[PDB]
Amino acid sequence: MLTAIDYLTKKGWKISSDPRTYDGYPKNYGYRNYHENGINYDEFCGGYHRAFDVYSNETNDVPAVTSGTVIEANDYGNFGGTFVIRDANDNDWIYGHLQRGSMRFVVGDKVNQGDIIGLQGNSNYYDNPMSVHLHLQLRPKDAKKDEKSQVCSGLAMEKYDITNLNAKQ
Ligand SMILES: [Zn+2]
Repeated sequence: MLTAIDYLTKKGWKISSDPRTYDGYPKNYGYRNYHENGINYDEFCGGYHRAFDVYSNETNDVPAVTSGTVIEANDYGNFGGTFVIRDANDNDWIYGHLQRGSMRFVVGDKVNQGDIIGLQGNSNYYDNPMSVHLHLQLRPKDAKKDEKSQVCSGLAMEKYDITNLNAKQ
């Protein structure tokens, strides 16, 4: 089985936040409660971070980890510069904190796995201090449309096979 994480670490990306390391795992998935220096980073999600933060020193091109359709390409989304791909399973890959104005696609575009979709960055809603990284989250198909479920819902990416989600578009 190949995960989006396996895909990224083979290309030299490294993991800054890994829900398999949070206390209680596999229980209480994504419970992170990351706060420092007066910023509570998981405040909006009641401390939950159902997602992987990864980063690269080598380059800043962010590759699409699966193929699919662009459904959100927002410079000022909830994760700063927010880019979302819906894959063949109709789950939504959230790419967050991209350099605003770096997105290479618009809503409706088709994307092949590995296509460069934007640049790694540190943009966020309130424009607070943040380290340059990619936030990658797999929002499920059955995510409620209410805002907290569009931002905080998340599948366990480490259990999600992408071996067959790379079809040519
Ligand atoms: Zn994150």
